[PDB]
Amino acid sequence: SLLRRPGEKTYTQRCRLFVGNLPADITEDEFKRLFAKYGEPGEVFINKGKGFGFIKLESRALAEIAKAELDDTPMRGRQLRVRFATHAAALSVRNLSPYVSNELLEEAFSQFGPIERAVVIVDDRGRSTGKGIVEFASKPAARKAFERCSEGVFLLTTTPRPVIVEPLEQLDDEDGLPEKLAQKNPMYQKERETPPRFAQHGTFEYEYSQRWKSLDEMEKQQREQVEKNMKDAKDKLESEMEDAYHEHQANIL
Amino acid sequence: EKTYTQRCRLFVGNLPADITEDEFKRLFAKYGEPGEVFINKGKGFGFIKLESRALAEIAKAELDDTPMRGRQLRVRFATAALSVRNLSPYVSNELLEEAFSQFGPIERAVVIVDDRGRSTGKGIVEFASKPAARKAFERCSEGVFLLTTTPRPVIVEPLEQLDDEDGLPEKLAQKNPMYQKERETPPRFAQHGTFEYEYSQRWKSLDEMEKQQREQVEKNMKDAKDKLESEMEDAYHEHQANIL
Ligand SMILES: [Zn+2]
Ligand SMILES: [Zn+2]
Repeated sequence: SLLRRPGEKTYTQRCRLFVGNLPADITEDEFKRLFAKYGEPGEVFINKGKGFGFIKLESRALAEIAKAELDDTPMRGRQLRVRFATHAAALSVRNLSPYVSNELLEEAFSQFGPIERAVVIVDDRGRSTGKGIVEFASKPAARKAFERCSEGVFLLTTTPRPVIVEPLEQLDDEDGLPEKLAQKNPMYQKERETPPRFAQHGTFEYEYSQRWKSLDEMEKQQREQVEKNMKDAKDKLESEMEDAYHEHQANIL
Repeated sequence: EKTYTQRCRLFVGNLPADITEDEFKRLFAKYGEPGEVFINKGKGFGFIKLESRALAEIAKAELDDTPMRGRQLRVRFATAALSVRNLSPYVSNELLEEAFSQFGPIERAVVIVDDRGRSTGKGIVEFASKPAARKAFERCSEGVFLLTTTPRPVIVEPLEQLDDEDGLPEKLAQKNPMYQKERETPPRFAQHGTFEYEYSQRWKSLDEMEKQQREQVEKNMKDAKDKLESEMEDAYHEHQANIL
């Protein structure tokens, strides 16, 4: 129903909402009427047996409004839980040149299948982190990109930097671990009997904790030394391979 | 929940050159009583706090990329947060908030969980200000901060703020000589027996070795950390235990 199309691509997986705690006797019509305010519905999936469903709306904006408006609202004695659906066809990409843009990444990955979005993750100064996200329309397109970039060498720019493609890690930093669930542990009462505190010089917990911190600091130093050791190995490889291939030199063979 | 917090604060860019404060407030009148408003006329952007997170989310979704006297507005949540790790599975969002509240007002505290709702042992604590966040960071770095009876020192680090929404648009890329050199060759799968393939395949082997070595460091130090409890229980003595 939107007069101006929000963009080139609509009803993407970033426009998909998860709705939990539906009533036992939900119907598709009732489910669609819940979202009627937010334009023409796209794909609808309802698990009537398990009390949840999915809907795609036309735009990310409409999904954000629906979530904000419908989350924690009553339906026949149940508070609806509305969340953005976790993306089923998303990949992490890393080892990106700093001169790879969102559009280059999308253009590149579009060869694997229809692509919804690609983004280069930037730091607080707008500089590339060398990492990105690619969101495909279909799981098979994501699987082909994952398999082909794993087996082969996919290059986006002049500098030979193979794109490293991994499953996108999707952890929950919205709901987290509420005290309602934590309390179900037997030893919870015993763990909370001592309040948050600074440990004091001379106590067992202070001495244990300072030694633990010293091992953690040693682990940090060793992990940094490994990165430095492997950077030197990668720079030595580059120099040896340039020489093997006579990169700065004409040679018939 | 608290009202008009830092998580209710919106950035609005691409304001008209002759924007007025009242014109700016009328933009957000739909969303009830405005909180603190500030306009940087210098650069054509403004900030407004709305009553709740839900209202700020709706305003951002309804006003972003809408026209205002010539240009399309850019509406973002305005961006004081700390990473926390070595959390025990007993730590809830509410315990994290209660514990870190002594350093200053908390915007959000959450324990990061997996899709089965199990603690990852990591969390995020967002304060209303960078000073309160620096204080909490300095105190927990220097000192031993404990949340529960079983001693596990909370390991606190500034959370680096990353952008996965706007990212790096082609229009904002600097077209300097490194851009020109990099863009000269297009996206491709390299061919066996070329320098770019053979080097890249050896690079991947080294990158895999680096991951395995990092994992071995983590496993060697996990063994050391686990042994420490028993070693400490055996070796601990009070300061007055052996005095002449
Ligand atoms: Zn002492
Ligand atoms: Zn080969």
